[PDB]
Amino acid sequence: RHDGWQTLKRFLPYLWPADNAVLRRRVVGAILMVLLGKATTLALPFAYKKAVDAMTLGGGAQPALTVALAFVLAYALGRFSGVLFDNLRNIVFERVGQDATRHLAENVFARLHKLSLRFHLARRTGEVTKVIERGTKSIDTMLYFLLFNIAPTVIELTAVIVIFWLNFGLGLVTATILAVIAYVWTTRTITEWRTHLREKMNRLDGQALARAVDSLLNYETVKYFGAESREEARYASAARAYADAAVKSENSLGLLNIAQALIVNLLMAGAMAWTVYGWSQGKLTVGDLVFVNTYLTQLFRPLDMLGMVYRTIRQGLIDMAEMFRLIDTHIEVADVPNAPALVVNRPSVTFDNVVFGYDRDREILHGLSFEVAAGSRVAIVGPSGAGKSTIARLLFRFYDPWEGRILIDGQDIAHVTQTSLRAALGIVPQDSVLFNDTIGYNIAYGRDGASRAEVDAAAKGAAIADFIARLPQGYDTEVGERGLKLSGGEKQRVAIARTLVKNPPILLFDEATSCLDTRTEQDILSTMRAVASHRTTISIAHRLSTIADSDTILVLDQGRLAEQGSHLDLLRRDGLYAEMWARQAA
Amino acid sequence: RHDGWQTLKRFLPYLWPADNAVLRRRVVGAILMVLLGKATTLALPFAYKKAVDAMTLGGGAQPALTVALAFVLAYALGRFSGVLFDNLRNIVFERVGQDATRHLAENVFARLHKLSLRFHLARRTGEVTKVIERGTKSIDTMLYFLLFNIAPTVIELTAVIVIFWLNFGLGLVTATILAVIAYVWTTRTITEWRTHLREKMNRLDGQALARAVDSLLNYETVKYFGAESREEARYASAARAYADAAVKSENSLGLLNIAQALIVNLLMAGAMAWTVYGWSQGKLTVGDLVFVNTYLTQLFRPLDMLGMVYRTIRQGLIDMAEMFRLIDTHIEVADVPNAPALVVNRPSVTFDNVVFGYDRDREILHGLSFEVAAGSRVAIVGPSGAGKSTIARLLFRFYDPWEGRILIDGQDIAHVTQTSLRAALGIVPQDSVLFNDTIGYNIAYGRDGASRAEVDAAAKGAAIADFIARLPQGYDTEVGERGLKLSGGEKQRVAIARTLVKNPPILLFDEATSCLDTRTEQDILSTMRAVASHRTTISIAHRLSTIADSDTILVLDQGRLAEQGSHLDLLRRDGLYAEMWARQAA
Ligand SMILES: Nc1ncnc2c1ncn2[C@@H]1O[C@H](COP(=O)(O)OP(=O)(O)O)[C@@H](O)[C@H]1O
Ligand SMILES: Nc1ncnc2c1ncn2[C@@H]1O[C@H](COP(=O)(O)OP(=O)(O)O)[C@@H](O)[C@H]1O
Ligand SMILES: [Mg+2]
Ligand SMILES: [Mg+2]
Repeated sequence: RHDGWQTLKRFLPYLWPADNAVLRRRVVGAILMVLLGKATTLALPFAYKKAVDAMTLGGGAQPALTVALAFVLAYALGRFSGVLFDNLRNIVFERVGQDATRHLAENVFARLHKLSLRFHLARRTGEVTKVIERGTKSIDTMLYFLLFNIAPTVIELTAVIVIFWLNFGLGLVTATILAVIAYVWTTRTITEWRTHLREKMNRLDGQALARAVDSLLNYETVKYFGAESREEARYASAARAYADAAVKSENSLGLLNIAQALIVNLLMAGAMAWTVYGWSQGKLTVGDLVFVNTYLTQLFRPLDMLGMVYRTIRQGLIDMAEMFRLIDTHIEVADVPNAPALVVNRPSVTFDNVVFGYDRDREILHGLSFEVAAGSRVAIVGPSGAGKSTIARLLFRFYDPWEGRILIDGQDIAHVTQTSLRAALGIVPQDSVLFNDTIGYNIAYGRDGASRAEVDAAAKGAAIADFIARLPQGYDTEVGERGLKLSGGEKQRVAIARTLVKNPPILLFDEATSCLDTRTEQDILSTMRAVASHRTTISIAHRLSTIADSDTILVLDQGRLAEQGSHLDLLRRDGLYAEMWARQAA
Repeated sequence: RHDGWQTLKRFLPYLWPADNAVLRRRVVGAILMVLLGKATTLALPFAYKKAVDAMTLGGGAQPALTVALAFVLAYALGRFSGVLFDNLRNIVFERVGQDATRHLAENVFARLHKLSLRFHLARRTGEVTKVIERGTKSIDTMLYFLLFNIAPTVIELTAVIVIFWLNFGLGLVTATILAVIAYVWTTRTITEWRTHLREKMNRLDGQALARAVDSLLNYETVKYFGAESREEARYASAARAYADAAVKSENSLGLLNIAQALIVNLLMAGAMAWTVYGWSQGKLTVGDLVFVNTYLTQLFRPLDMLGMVYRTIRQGLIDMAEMFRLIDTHIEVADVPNAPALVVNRPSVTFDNVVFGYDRDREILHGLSFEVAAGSRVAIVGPSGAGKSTIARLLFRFYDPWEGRILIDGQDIAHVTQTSLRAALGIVPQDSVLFNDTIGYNIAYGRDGASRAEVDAAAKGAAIADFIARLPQGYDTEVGERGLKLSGGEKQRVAIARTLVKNPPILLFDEATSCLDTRTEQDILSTMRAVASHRTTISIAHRLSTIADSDTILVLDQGRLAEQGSHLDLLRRDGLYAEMWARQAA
């Protein structure tokens, strides 16, 4: 049983790359700068003590000031050299720190892309925004505070213990040890209490800000129902709660600082009083008193932030463990063990006794079996909740069937590589998304090495090349958010051009026209009929009139195949498809 | 320059609430605690200097050991009392600070709700989240640093100048003043340079995080086209750019700290050398050396944060000026001074020669005039660019016509109060949004004092009460984002129930069923026909079959009224409406 250390040890390869010489040399130089700065900050109070002694004794300077002048100049130069070494170590190590955190983030990103519905379960705007906005900052803060506050403070504490032992290590060493122990214990307990209060304050702040954002984003609704006063009172109550929580949190912070100062000042009083008492017996000089003062101040100056340091290090460790846990996530999606590549020569589709559900307590597909001939035009229709979008998702193997299988060209898609499987399939879903880039990039996204000629051919096949030609920047016009806005038909056409760039043998149109206007619907339906020239096409449409010209139609009811056949045959059977068509006919 | 001064002058009423009591006593107590803490931190180095003097001389009315012990105990007690006074001032002032920031945020929110057009111009995704998350933070840090670091430092600097003059020579004062001036100047220049580099770093960080979020949110699309490697490389390039920018920023911070330490330690060397030189000539005592040391350290330790303080003060002033500008924003559509409340006795609608456009360079409504009789069921149809949603928006007076007007019950809507006008109108738009709360709240949002019984009646009239009854938590079920997800039909039903709770005499259905399924479409169309019992109803639909039963049909083309009449009459006319109906016949 062990954590924390384990986590830091897994992180250490990122800090210690063993692939970049320069970075290891920089880590060594940073440690050397740590040592130099600590040595200088320990040496300068000795210089101050010797200057004071020269002012109170005769020393080795005949005017006695020369030694004092030299030593006060040495004290000032030591302060400057300590700060210089600290900033030099920061400068040298910052590159290694940034590179380590960047590599960790890249690994987490690459693993996230491999997870496949670990997100479909949780894709809340708040969760995504919070995670992606916090991840790097938490680690940066934890790493910096740990490496450049705990280790330097530990080194300084050990060196101060040694020096304090050599020079009256009878009682002051015990006193400083007791003071450090009490300080750390009190800081830790009060910091845990303060972290509880801080979490409550942060929750209230998030609630108030979320209420404000929801109000401003729904301004149209507020005006529609005249709820300005109600929303104002709501936000005012939330802000009052947040203010009370913040007041209590800052009062707890004040108590923490008061206790810290009490401990520190008790140690200072004891040490200085004991030192001057020893001076009265002639044991020690006054420079020893100033020495003790400066040593204690230099020791406890980093510990002033100790509560914040502890809290931030804890949070960073938690978040780093979270990142490693995300990396150590099993991929339920595909087995693909030594899988051979899928070779689609005749693009047929087979559903063999497919039984599937999202959760074990509810069941969707009760043994659905059907055949889609290669090159045929097939439609998939059904009422709400029929599960045809689940058919679309299972064809791409977003899930694996519990009891059944899916075949492409007669080959089970569960036994082939995901790359070859998804390379043979193109899909245009109901809600098509555009990347935040130029139209040229959005169209070329279909294939990696996509050339300009292929992009032009796809824009021509999607009947959108003329629309792009009329744009001022042409293919370099940025679309999506923070860019040029496109109509729903334009988004669907860009998606069609993307899938054409991909050029897959099998195509799925999942309610492509479900939210377009009738003119645009007819235009893009003609475009889709044109694009279905030499491909196997499956059109999952809600409106039956849009797919009446299909080679065959599959009617789904309650997750099973109720009816199959051509439009005229299904109408003549006077069944479920005929009932739906009759309802929609007028 | 002077904008920050005007900003602080505008803020001062919030900090010092002239017309307000008790919080002013809190402010006075906080200032008194500031004064006590500064006095104690100035007094303790005198105790240290006198302790050193007692240790270096052999005289004194009382035993040198007694006086030395008393003075070191006084020094420790002064340190403790200074920290105690600082924490007490923080605790006392936190209430006033939180209340002032809350009142500022409330005023900004209230003024933001009283603006109509500027929302659409500023709807960027990062825009809203960034401003809402950052405004209060910026104000808080700037206020804290100003009131508790700069002003105490100014008091301490004046007191240190006075004490150095009274107890030391004109030259120590001259040197410390020149050093403070050089420190401030260097800090200012380097902090401006650092703010430039830091802004570049933040922009690159935002770009990298936005790329990561866009990749992860479009995971389905990335899998559709097998672009995992491309997305990884894009994120890696963005992260490398961000890492380089961060490295340069932290190197600039190191340079700033190096310059600050150089100035401070040059002043320290000069002052200490001058003090020991004056002591060697008998001008000053040896305790004066430690006195000067402690005074300079206590003065310049808070100035270590001067760069961050300056940057935060600048950002807070900018953001506060921006908030005050938001409060001092002119309303486009403002009420007339003595506007009477709208009295709807006969809910007719009249558009007389309405000419309107969003921008003066483009024009949408080319003098549209029409009459909607009270209690009648009217439909408004047209192509995608006809501009009928602009009719819907102008009915609610989101804008004012350029040349023309709109009447409700014979009264110009531009001459009545906005509240009564919008209270007399209810609207169900195509994309209805839910507030982040329970369904009971989402339905009761129609009216302020909406009861649970009114919610039940509205859910019954919207044919959604049974759907809510089958939910486990019933009306207390949280819906919308970060909650239970509802289908488009369910959201439209909740919106209809909301408008029913409002119970307005005039209803507008703006393409409410354009994205619903057929069974839900028929159910919600029957619901709309039912709820139109004693109300004037205007149904703006693109699909003619959904509004064929309307009393009359208004056909819009190119922003003008092309055809008017009933469904049968317009079909008989064989015009534009007949052409659209024939095209849709399918
Ligand atoms: N992420 C999910 N978690 C749980 N249940 C789901 C999820 N997605 C879909 N379902 C359920 O599975 C069913 C699948 O039907 P669906 O494919 O949506 O039909 P259609 O394609 O006609 O809308 C739906 O009724 C829905 O209730
Ligand atoms: N906020 C806006 N600023 C500028 N132009 C707009 C804005 N909103 C819409 N438009 C343009 O004005 C026209 C208004 O049409 P609209 O009434 O939205 O059509 P519909 O009634 O079919 O929704 C649209 O063609 C659109 O291009
Ligand atoms: Mg679907
Ligand atoms: Mg509209």
